[PDB]
Parts: sequence; structure tokens; C-alpha cells
Amino acid sequence: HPETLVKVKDAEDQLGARVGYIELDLNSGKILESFRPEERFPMVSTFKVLLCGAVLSRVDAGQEQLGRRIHYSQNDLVEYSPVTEKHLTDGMTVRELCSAAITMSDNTAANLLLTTIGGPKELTAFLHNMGDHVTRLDRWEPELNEAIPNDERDTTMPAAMATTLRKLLTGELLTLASRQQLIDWMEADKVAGPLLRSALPAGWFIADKSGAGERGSRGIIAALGPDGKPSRIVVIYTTGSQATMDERNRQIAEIGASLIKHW
Ligand SMILES: [K+]
Repeated sequence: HPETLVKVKDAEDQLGARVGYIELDLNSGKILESFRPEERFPMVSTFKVLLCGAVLSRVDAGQEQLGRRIHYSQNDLVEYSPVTEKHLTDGMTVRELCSAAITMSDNTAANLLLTTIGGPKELTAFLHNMGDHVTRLDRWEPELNEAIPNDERDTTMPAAMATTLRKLLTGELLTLASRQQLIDWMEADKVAGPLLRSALPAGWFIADKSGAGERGSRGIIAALGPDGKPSRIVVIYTTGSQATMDERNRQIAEIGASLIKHW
């Protein structure tokens, strides 16, 4: 509803920065509302859902096993690795790494998983192959969060990310087992509390993934709906703001409040 675009524009005014937005019907794939649908924004940690989708695709194809153990060392640890820093000597399974990357946004977990699938080049190939001709991953953690103005590396377009998320969660790309595992990891998301979840009515379902990067970059992708069942996908990105993390979070939450109000 345009009343939600009012809030998106309010966010641009408050943040002094571009905000990209998509509200997509999960069933039909129809875009219900949008703002800067085809402009590029850094994906920041939201790319981790796409990463684990590629991992699950390989599991479906018999090229990977969720229970396979990956060993790593201090040489592999990058900043903010809450889970991987505790398992240096135990190693972690593919399943444990995806859980850490998505639910805890563990950065080393993401890099380890990227290596298993062939790196940014292969994630990009996977995306192009499933119909997303614009989303691209070029670097690894932490450089992929640089958000240099006008840089197309490691970016997506709101409309593309929305339709890609719909395909991964409800399309035929992944098996039913893998589709469900991916959304379950997203429903257990532990670090997106100040965003859409803060405006979600009691009883509603939400499976999401948020991210933050340099130069004010922030983003969230989500499947949400009433009665504990998802029925729409929401994608929100912003980059360039000099505002505090709390201010960026408040603006995103307000957009969420409005789309819930006009559902
Ligand atoms: K556009």
C-alpha cells in the first residue's frame, strides 16, 4: 500500500540515504509494492541465505553432505565468529556451519562454506543459473561489506533478491527437505531482533536474515505472515547513511510496522 511507501520515503529523509524496498506475494510472486526495485545495494550478510541455498543444492545433488566435518584453524578465523571460534579443535559440520552463518551471522562459517561451493564465482553462477541475472558475490568476509559508493561488487537489486528468496523457499530449486531446512535456519535467526521482528504481532511467523556493513549498509530479507505461516516476502536495503545503528534499525522497523498495518 502506498502508505508504506510514505514510511520508506520518511526513512530516506531521516537517514539521508537511499532505501530499497520490495513487498512480494509469496504465492504468486507478484510485486505488491516497491521503491528503487532495480537499484543496487550491498547484500552484506543477507548473502548468507543464498550461500546456504547453494550448499543445500549441492546436498540435493549428492555433491555435499550436511554431516560432513570441516576442519579449520586460526589462519581461517575472521572478525566476529562467535561459533567457529569455539570449535577450532572440534571442527564443524556443514549443517552446523550453515546454522552458524545464518542464525548467528558467523563470518568464518560463511567463508568456510564459500570454499566448499567454489567461492563467490560459483555462488554467482548458481544465482544466474536459477534466474537471478543481477545478484553477484565477488569477495569474502569481511571485504564483501565494504559498500564503496557506486561499486557493484557484492550487490543485489531489491526485486531480484525478493524473487530469488521466493524461489529458494518455495520454488522447485531445492528439495522439500532442503527448502524446509533453509527456512528453519532463517526462523531461528538470532541477530535481527531490532528489525522486522520488533514490529511483528504476536502469533505471526517470520524467517529472516539481516546484515550490516561499512558506510551505513544495512539490509534484511524475510518471509512473514499471520497465523504462523509465511505469505509475503519483504526485502529492505539501505546504504550510505551516517546515522547510528539504532536509527537505521528504527527506520527499518517503522517500514515493517506500516506494511503490517496495511496488510
Ligand atoms: K529501480
